[PDB]
Amino acid sequence: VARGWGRKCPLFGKNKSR
Repeated sequence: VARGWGRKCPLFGKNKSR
């Protein structure tokens, strides 16, 4: 999930960061 994850930890948003 990003809508509730990347919003807080974007620089660490595995979705994209990883």
